[PDB]
Amino acid sequence: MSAGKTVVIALGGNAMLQAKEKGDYDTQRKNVEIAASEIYKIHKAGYKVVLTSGNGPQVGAIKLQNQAAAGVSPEMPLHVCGAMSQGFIGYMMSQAMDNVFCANNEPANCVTCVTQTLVDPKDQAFTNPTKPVVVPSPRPLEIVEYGVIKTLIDNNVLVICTNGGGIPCKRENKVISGVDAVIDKDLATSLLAKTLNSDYLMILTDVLNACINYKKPDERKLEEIKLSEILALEKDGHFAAGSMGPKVRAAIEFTQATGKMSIITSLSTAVDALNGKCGTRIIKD
Amino acid sequence: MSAGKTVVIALGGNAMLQAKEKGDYDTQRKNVEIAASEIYKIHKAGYKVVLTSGNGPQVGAIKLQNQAAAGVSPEMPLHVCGAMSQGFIGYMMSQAMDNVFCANNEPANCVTCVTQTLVDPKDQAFTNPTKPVVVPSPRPLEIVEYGVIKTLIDNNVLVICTNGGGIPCKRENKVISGVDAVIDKDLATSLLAKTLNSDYLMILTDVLNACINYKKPDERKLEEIKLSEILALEKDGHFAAGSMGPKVRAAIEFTQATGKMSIITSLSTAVDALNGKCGTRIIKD
Ligand SMILES: Nc1ncnc2c1ncn2[C@@H]1O[C@H](COP(=O)(O)OP(=O)(O)NP(=O)(O)O)[C@@H](O)[C@H]1O
Ligand SMILES: Nc1ncnc2c1ncn2[C@@H]1O[C@H](COP(=O)(O)OP(=O)(O)NP(=O)(O)O)[C@@H](O)[C@H]1O
Repeated sequence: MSAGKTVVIALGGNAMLQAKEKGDYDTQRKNVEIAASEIYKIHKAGYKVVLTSGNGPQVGAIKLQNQAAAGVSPEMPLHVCGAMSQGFIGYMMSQAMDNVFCANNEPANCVTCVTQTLVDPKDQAFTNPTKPVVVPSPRPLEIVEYGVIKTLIDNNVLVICTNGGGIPCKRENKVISGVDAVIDKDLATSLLAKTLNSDYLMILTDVLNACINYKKPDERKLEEIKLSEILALEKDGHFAAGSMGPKVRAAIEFTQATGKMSIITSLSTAVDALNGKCGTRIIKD
Repeated sequence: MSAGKTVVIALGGNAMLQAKEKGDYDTQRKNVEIAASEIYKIHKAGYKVVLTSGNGPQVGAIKLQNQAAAGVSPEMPLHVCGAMSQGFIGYMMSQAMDNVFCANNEPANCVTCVTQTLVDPKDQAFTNPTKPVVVPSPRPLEIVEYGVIKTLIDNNVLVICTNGGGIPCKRENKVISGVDAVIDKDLATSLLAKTLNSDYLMILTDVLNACINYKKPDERKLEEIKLSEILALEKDGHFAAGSMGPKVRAAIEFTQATGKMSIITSLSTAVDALNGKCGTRIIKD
């Protein structure tokens, strides 16, 4: 209801695929349902929820489909593939969230918004690509649908958006047009959440704590931790540029900007980390 | 713009494709641009708008790729293809819409919602496919996201949804799951329009008017017609079940339920029909 604080939640790969699980519909559905049970608890606890996710495996599969049917069907550019993946992913999360609602005798009240994320065309990353092949991962500037998203949470709708970090776009002399690229879903969710001026940013992943000296002897799992300690641990290089790196960067940005707690944890214990009982919680300088 | 009347607008195939055009992204993009101009005028005129469309060619192209690559990537079902066509199409309309707002120096305020539509899973169509090769077309019973759509127009947001008629679904024992149909985009929009209790239902196509004796020596283009008169015209069988039939069905039902007017016109004379100056306009007795 209306009284509730807002928490912005970024699901990871494990909301749809477990390690070595294959990309079929029913397998992914089962994962989302499970994933939706954890989320419902957060909404039941009285929190206002905005859901986000990644789309890597899903958009890759679509792009896999568009390339291998090229002779029988026109081949869509990456950014459009991104788009079909939002309908796909959105659909699933929409459906599952409604089903967990009804299961609890609460009338369904959530939706999925196609989302476009503007990026700077003059981004360095256009000129030094990454993961497949070869493709930019530019910083998110703006969530184009931000305004409607705020309207929806101001009305206590459970909003699902930015799945995959948003459809990458640019605006040049008043024209938005899609670009061929990908955006880190976590940076994108930091972006939304600070604009929303949210009360929390949660990044949900498969590990229950960020660590330093990760997979190593003197390993240490981060718990509740101050902004300055994590800023220092980051330049120390503890976080991997392809996994944990963006997340911490995501959490650090949002906490720096709003003073509000950001959280990294297992999808399986989301509510506990909110209640203070575990997970890496970055708090305020 | 909290003062404007509401018009539910159902776009047709030509929002994205002209006679014998190729299902590629740029060919459909620029078609959508053209529709977006027409729509903007309506919005500029002061009306609240809900935007709908069909998806046949697009879901078809998607359903096509999923089989052409069923040996590289896993093959998705019909309703998930639907959810993919929705992301993609909604993407195009979203971006085009936003671009035309910017071109008029007006701040963007538009959204595409992923949409589900409940149907009875033992509808007669699951016993005799019969929609254009002939396929099913079950009767739409519920737009799941109705509540959020309602909310979104109450806030004067320009809402795009039920693209392609909505992802076909059904709800057994508190569980919504996807069926493998396609819904008539016009019936579905009639449902929404009358649930929203809109001031207008408008179905935009590639002909200026519904006719009787179509393409036949004594062809009468219908203009402004009371509901009783068009009921009796329909029963006689002037409206081919492939094309105009369900459009008139949709108009009739909407007007029978609300007493407000429905419309069938060409996409580019939409504002004129609203100004009473043309097009088939069905009204109450
Ligand atoms: N310093 C670290 N602490 C904890 N885990 C780490 C660290 N560095 C790398 N990792 C790994 O990062 C993994 C989680 O990130 P990741 O593989 O990207 O999953 P995800 O982000 O939830 N999915 P997705 O959003 O689809 O990319 C963990 O399983 C760890 O294996
Ligand atoms: N009695 C009739 N009067 C006028 N047009 C008719 C009639 N009967 C059939 N038609 C045709 O129906 C066509 C419109 O419907 P249709 O061909 O299905 O396109 P659409 O419904 O606008 N697209 P979509 O949203 O993808 O289903 C017109 O172009 C007419 O050629």
